[PDB]
Amino acid sequence: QVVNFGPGPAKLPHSVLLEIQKELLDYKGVGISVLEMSHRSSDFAKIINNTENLVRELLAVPDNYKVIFLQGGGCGQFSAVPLNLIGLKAGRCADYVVTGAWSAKAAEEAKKFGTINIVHPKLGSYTKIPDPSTWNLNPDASYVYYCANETVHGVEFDFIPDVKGAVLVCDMSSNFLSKPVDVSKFGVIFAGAQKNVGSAGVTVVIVRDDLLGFALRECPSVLEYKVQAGNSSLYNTPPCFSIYVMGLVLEWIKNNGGAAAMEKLSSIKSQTIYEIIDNSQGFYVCPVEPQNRSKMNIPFRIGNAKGDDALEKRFLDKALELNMLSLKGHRSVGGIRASLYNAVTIEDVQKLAAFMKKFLEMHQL
Amino acid sequence: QVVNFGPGPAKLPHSVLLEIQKELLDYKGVGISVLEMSHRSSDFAKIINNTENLVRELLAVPDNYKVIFLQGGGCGQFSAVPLNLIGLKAGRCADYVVTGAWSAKAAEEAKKFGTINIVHPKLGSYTKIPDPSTWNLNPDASYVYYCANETVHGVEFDFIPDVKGAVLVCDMSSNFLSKPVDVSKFGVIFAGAQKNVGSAGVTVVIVRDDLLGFALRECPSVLEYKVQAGNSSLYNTPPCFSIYVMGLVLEWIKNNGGAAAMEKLSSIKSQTIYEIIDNSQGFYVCPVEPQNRSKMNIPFRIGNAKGDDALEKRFLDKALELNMLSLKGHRSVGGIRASLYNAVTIEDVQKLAAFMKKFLEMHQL
Repeated sequence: QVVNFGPGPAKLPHSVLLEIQKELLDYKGVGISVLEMSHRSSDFAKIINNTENLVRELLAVPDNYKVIFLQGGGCGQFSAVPLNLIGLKAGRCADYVVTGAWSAKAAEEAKKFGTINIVHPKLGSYTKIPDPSTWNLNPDASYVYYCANETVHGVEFDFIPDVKGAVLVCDMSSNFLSKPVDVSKFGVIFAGAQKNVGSAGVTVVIVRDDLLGFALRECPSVLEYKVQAGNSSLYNTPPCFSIYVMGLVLEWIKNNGGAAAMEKLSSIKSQTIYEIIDNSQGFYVCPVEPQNRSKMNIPFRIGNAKGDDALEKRFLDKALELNMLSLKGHRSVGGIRASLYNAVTIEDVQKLAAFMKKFLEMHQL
Repeated sequence: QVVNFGPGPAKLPHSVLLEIQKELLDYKGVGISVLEMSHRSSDFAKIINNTENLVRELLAVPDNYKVIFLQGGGCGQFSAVPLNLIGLKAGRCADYVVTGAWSAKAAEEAKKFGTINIVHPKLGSYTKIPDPSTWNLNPDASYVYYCANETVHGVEFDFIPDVKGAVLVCDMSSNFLSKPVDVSKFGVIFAGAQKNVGSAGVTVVIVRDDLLGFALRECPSVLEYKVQAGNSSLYNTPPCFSIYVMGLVLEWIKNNGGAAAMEKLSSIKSQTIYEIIDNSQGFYVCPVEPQNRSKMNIPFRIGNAKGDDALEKRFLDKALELNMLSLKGHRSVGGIRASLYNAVTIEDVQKLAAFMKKFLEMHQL
């Protein structure tokens, strides 16, 4: 019955958790657990190769791109991206687009490795994507960074920005494989697996193969793109079980229609919630401009623009009573947040939709 | 019927794999998998705190020591230790003890962050520990680094070396919680979970609380001891499932007598194999001096000291027919290597003992 609206780590498909359970003591007959499996064995080589192929297949990754699986999460890439790329041009400058909490954290972290310049004026509220025409781009910048989907504020790019030919780095942790992606436009894409593509413990990084070999001296070898691509992500012991779980979710996505189907399913899901908000007559307020609304994370308030705390606690308390978990908004924003990642089914959103309507039908004045 | 002598990732207790399997879909009745569990939930807080408590209990870690769980494996700490500690003193020097392959790698990685002086002359063969009284120690070095147990060459410290008051850092990946440890004599202890206390994906680090706040600017935030100790290993998403698995293994060690019992069980196991080698009349050759022989990894050759390729293939071939996995020595050394970590039972070792005895009785000249 439990409906898991978790923001990350999130819900995994039930069929995947069933297979992990039944294979847990004897993976496909070899007689051991994946938790016991050597990363140098023929069996795990087949696991990590199939996981990489699915990333290339589902996203249509061109052959001039490496696909490596690192540790440290997305916040690790907040340091791995500058350590690997900020020396690409001698100036060691990088231009950053800050559309929410995770772009801000990444921009601040990069200040530890070079001079970071935010290309747009500071926004009073994380409610819109600054028009790319307003971007003040440095022609000598080593790269340009932006976050595809801001998990805390629900601001998402439905376009790949024009960065005047500079190398493009994109944080796609919260919408990875929720839609097709023109990988050819990017220099580095990274995404933590714990939102749309697996369990916590592994990060997928897609790097253009000529962007290796610019890493700083202080870059840890386990986080250097050049080192890990040359060892097929096996420079040291990889998160074997996380990569095994990730490949199963990737297989689940492929059986369900790939990135194209995920885009359609995430449209039906997000539209179901935005439809309640847009016709709520101010009872639900979503502050994001409609043309930048995320299809993965829908944060909103109850009552008014700043939110009525008394009504929102009653919403969450009744929501928890119905076994709908992790609907509380992020600590820094409060309010409500619904995360509708790939594993969240339509029936799961249909339960949330029915509850929001009955709650609105009981408290609108 | 599989006997798993893996070097890391290694064997987990059958009891632990059963509980992980039973609760994989509905952990302790909360309705979700740990793979789906949020790191901000009350449920995960119980897990990671109990995991931290068990490390403190089983090792008797003093209160002035932080216990943190990081990503990146042991090779991750090969960079995190210099980044966090090489700047204790302004010289940015560090003394390293190279007793095998893993201390050799850590010494080379540290050269990326400072001037590294290896305290002793090159050994020519990794068969002994250089005498600590002959160690050329730098009084202005920031710390002294050594690997307690060399997994590839089978050289293990049965003592804590006197570094004349320097901050002592130790790589205990391959013998962590195989014996009691006087933590007070160390500044930093770290260990990858996959060898003796769990599954790959998480690394435990024990740091004295006065050694924080010396990290270099280039240290990634997810690898900075101060940042991660201040957030109780929750600066970003931790390897939740790997920390969950480790807590069950630690609970298993506690139920089986703690570190004190692990030490004596490790003696029974290693003595069973080392005596077979010592009475083999040269049919089995272990080149490590007996006073430095590892109790965790026993590498040896068959036929003669340099190795009989024909006999070693049949040994590994017949061992595979009998479902004894991962007995092949490391790629860099060849020969045979038997890993006898905590979950490897005396019953497991007796199968290796009987087979080694029968192979000697059938090919000794």
